[PDB]
Amino acid sequence: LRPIATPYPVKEWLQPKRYKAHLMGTTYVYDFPELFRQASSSQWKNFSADVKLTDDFFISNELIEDENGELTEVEREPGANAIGMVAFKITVKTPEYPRGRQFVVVANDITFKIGSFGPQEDEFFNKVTEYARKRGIPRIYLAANSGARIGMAEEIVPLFQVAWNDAANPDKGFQYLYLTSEGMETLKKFDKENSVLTERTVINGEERFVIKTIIGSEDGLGVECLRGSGLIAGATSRAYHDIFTITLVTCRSVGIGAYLVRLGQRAIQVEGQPIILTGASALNKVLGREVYTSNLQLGGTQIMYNNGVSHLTAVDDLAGVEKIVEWMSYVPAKRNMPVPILETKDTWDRPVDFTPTNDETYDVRWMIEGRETESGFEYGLFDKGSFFETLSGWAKGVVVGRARLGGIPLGVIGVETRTVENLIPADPANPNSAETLIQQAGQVWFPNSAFKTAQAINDFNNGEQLPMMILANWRGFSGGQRDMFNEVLKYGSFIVDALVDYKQPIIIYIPPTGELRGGSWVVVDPTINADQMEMYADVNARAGVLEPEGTVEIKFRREKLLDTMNRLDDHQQISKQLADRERELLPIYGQISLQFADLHDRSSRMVAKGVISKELEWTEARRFFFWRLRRRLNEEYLIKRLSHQASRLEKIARIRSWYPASVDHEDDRQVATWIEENYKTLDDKLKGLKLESFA
Amino acid sequence: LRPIATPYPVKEWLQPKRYKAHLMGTTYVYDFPELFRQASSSQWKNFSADVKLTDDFFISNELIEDENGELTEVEREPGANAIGMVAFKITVKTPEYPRGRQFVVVANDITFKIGSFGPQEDEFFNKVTEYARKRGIPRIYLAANSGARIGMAEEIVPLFQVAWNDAANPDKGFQYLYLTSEGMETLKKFDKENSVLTERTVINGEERFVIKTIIGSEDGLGVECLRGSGLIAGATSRAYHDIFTITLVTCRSVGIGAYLVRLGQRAIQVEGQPIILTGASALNKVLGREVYTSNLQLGGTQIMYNNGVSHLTAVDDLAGVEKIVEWMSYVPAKRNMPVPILETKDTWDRPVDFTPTNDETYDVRWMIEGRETESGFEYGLFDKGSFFETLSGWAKGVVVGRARLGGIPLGVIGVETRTVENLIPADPANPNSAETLIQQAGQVWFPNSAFKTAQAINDFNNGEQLPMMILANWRGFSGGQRDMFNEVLKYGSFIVDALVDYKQPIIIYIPPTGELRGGSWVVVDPTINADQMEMYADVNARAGVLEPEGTVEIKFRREKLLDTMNRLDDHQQISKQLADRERELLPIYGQISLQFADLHDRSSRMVAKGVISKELEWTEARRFFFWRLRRRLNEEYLIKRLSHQASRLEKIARIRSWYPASVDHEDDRQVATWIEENYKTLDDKLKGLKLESFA
Ligand SMILES: Cc1cc2c(cc1C)C(=O)CC1(CCN(C(=O)c3cc(C)c4[nH]ncc4c3)CC1)O2
Ligand SMILES: Cc1cc2c(cc1C)C(=O)CC1(CCN(C(=O)c3cc(C)c4[nH]ncc4c3)CC1)O2
Repeated sequence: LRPIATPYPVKEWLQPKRYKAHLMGTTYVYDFPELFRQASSSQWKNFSADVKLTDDFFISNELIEDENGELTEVEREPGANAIGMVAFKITVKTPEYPRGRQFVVVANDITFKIGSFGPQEDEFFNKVTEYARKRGIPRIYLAANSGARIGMAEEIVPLFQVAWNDAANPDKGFQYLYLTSEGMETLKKFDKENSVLTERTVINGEERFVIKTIIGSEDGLGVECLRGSGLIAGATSRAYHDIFTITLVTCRSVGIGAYLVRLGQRAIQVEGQPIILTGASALNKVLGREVYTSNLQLGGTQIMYNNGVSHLTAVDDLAGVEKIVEWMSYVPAKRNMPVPILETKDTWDRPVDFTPTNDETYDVRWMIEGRETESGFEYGLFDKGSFFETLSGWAKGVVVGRARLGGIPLGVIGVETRTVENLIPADPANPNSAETLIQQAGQVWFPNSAFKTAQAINDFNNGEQLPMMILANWRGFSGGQRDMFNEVLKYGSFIVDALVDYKQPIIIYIPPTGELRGGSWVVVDPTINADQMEMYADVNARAGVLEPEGTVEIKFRREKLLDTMNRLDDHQQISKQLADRERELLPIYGQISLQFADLHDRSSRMVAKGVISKELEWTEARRFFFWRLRRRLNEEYLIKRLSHQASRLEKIARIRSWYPASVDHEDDRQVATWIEENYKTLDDKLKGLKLESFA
Repeated sequence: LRPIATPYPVKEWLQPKRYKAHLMGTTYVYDFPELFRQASSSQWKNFSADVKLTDDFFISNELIEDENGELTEVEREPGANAIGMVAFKITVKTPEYPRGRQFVVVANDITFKIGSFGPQEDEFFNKVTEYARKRGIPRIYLAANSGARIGMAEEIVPLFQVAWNDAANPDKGFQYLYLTSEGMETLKKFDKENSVLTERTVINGEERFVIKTIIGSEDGLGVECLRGSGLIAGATSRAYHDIFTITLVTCRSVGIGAYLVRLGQRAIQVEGQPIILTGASALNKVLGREVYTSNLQLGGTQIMYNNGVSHLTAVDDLAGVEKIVEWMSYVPAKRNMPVPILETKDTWDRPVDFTPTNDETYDVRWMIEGRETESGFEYGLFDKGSFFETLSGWAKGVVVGRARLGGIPLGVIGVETRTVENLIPADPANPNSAETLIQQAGQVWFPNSAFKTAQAINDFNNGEQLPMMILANWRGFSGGQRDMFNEVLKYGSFIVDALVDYKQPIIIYIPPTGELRGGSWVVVDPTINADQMEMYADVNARAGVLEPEGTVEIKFRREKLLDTMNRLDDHQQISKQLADRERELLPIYGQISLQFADLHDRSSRMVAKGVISKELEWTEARRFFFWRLRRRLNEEYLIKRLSHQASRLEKIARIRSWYPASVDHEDDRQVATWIEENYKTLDDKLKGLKLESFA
């Protein structure tokens, strides 16, 4: 016992495994429920400082398999785990769910065989994933592992013999490995006969049992671990389309561990904890040079956070757990439950303060969440303090995160207007490799930012089941050689596919000073998903096939400009006199044609042509969007009830035929108010529509 | 008329539009059905030279919209198209479908407003896509376009006035653009009042109508084309998951045109025909330097074929059409129809000739399709001449294509064992940029080859609805810094997702001399999709978590080697004598431990542990796989009929309970033979199982 004379018992001595976990730079697996209790308690503190919490606000029950392999809740002492994978079912009262929300936490035990995945760990991880999927509840994975378990048949190590070419000179080589009748009997004695595949041979009267295959008696040596790895890789792929999945890399995450991080998609990496496939020393053996110094060069946050594998980084385990809890606050309690409303001090009924200017550089985050100025706080479109940015280390030209609009959670995509620089590190494996600095112009979709956009759309849709707003402000895709070679078309197409799959309301809004051109409009048009998408443009937004310079270059050429010079009152001395005035007003007539082109690019044309639902004023956008979204969520709820009993067009027309004659279908507030006052009446209607018998 | 005195009429004079198409380096849209007739006729020639074809083997009917906008078949003269998009419904008798197969061909008319997409072209393209989707038939798109249609309100060009700051000095600027009562009357006269949005103002007694927005009277100027672009982008996204889609880039393909190529996924690019987003000259204006010389630098085959956007290249239009027809020969006639069997001279009942050797370099294509040697043809696993390689210009470390196994079509994925070099071109936009040569070791998955693998899996599954074989031979994923930074985890995870979605039988086979290790096994394990996947390993294959060098480094260290030195019969003079023999046999004891490790890595262990279905011998693999696949396709057909009337496990157990008691469930040939002799009897059974009434 070390140390002696502590006020309370030494937890690292009561359970030496806790001390082993700490030596390896991570939290002991049985101490993670306490971190979730601390993080959940903090959630309440930042929400309402005055609320009084008792320990019954948080329940954590360990999950273990019974005799029939069925998961059951247990209360036992830490360190009693017979396998290297542990799970907990957590029931927490949170600001969004004051009566309680549940989730499962699965975690490797880094103290159990270096957190390696053997067949029993794979089977348990899969059972826990299926448990969460069946219930529709989130699955949190805490990664601290060494990949698939490796081993040899240890019982064959002291028994095997080698059939030397020349018994006197071992350096001359050998023909095969074999067992004697003695070794074969040792195996028969311990019932390990099936540990080897032998072919009986007689050499100089002596009977040699040639080793054809080593199988081993212990399960968890090779390919059986690899099979279990594929099982959990497939299970995690499926879990991502079904429930909310998130991973915290709390110590190293190796091989299958690294794949699980990516397959669950949502990943928080603790600083200094690597996500790797093969370790640096093994890579050095294969390369035949000391190419890499550490595993952090291969899978540290400067790799994984910068390339988007890690959505966030955390300074320590508790910071990571806090980020999970915060991410979950935007997510429904379980699959197909409504998005969790959380009204705060910042109410819907207010104008939007921060306004972007054409002559001044702005951070898109100010438009989203507002900004602190010397004269006070300028409110953004969304609730003050509600913006939770993710994938912040990668493709910084697009800004993605979760926010709240009068308490309604949603995914947000914004465009960074400032030039973005990213540094490609020098490849240690190549001597002719130096670090590259890539500059990417603002408001242009590049391969990485097009990929980030599609990824964001998919992550809001799957598991999170959130509505979304895209503050659409792109000039187009980068059509240059390097970006075309780097497959910008592939990544741009992923955006389209992501939108086609979207199951919650989407609002596309070209903001003030914003633009949507040829290539960028295509990929975000509401006809891609008419059931879910709506487009709006600010009164101060622009949209056209080309920018005005482009339209002029193609459709307002020299001849047209010269015919227009016949607005200005003005053979050899005349030809030089015409060319004198023609060179004089060409700069101003260029501005005239540019302005003529720009007059087609307005929200009024967009309205007249029926390509946008409405033109809006930025200051009034929060009030407008709050009721449009609230009304859309209410109607979406009614369409789904109708479905559990026809095209969408027929469904919504039937629901709207139930609205009183006096209700204006175009008034969002009135429609939302009527539905919410009549949910139980509409239920009676839906239940009566059970006069359903159709062949 | 030029030229005069030709034996037959001058088609380019009868229809001047045909001549315009030729001047632009492409086939005239109304001449493409003739190319399909030529290509289909050639298909018959290469199949059975002796078959006599009459013109009724091929029917092509143009599709146009009626008064109600419904598509109808017409017989009219070329060039009568009132829109820049044309379509044909083709009915062809082919070797796979001698009674006929149908498909739709949609094409831009490059002679109609430079093949630009206006709202009517977008609407027609969408209607044709829906037409094909409803019928389940393939949609071929022939790309020859200029992107979305651009324009200005031409009626406002001769009427608009400018409100100068100083009428005497135009160079001093202007305040706005306006109309006079005269211009407003001209608009009222031609019923173009709504062409402008004006605000009435009185300046020095004169009434000026300030132009607030130009709308135009002509539809197809701006954002309405962009809306139509999004519509067809979404429609093509959907078509890809539903029907067989393919594109031939026959002239330039711009903007929405470029996106349509990628969204239909399967793309054949004619040499010298660019796939671009923005043209070189427009990019030069934005960059303020003459950075690019041609559109081919941006989207030629050296960009698109090399990055995998173009699956194939073609020398001309007919070569492209031939490749479409050849690709289609592996594809069902329509959605959910069985895969088209096409038995040729190369029958199932033969051994596999070409065998890979560990000591000799081989081309994986020899294992697939066989090879010509001086002593005759060495047959591969698949039918002679049946390998149709796709995505051949990109990520050459993986070999993908379609093949036939005793006539059964399937997708094939193989591993290139030779080192692959790809040249990244120097970026013209950056002066500090030089061409890079990337070398990638064989049997290692890199980001591009992991992406190609996932893409191949998806393309065989969607539209093609093919079974698949993966000749799995990977050491793992590249875990190095550059490949980890370049997101190898993301691309590796796409493989898992692709397999989870697979709806036809899959065979994973580790071939002779082949290997599957830690990272590579995970991503291809049959537990990822148990309903469709099966794994097999050759008697001469290897599989383990690590390569033997790795297992030894972790589980057969110095101490274990020294304890093993007690197999060799041999204080200050003794310590130097022990270290003398210890340095002597360390190289051979290293080989002993490597061999001990390798003995665990065999197909016999894989069988004993239940991770593979069977161990096979390469020479007998064609006979084995033909019947396993044929039997799997028959059982898959029965499970589907049961579904249209329970888990898969319950379904297959019910179907197998119908087999006579004497049928061995494990005998593929016997099971396949029994099903095919009894299809109509099994139908009677399925129809009698209509005593189905369940709440
Ligand atoms: C800064 C940046 C912006 C870009 C691009 C890349 C970068 C690096 C792209 O590749 C796309 C683009 C290209 C210019 N865009 C046009 O509409 C356009 C078109 C024509 C015909 C033009 N003639 N003259 C000017 C002009 C402008 C907007 C879209 O914007
Ligand atoms: C040529 C190439 C091959 C590679 C890699 C990259 C390249 C470039 C990878 O990143 C993955 C790898 C890494 C070596 N592999 C092992 O199993 C492995 C493991 C340990 C612990 C080892 N100690 N000593 C040797 C050894 C070998 C196979 C998989 O194979």
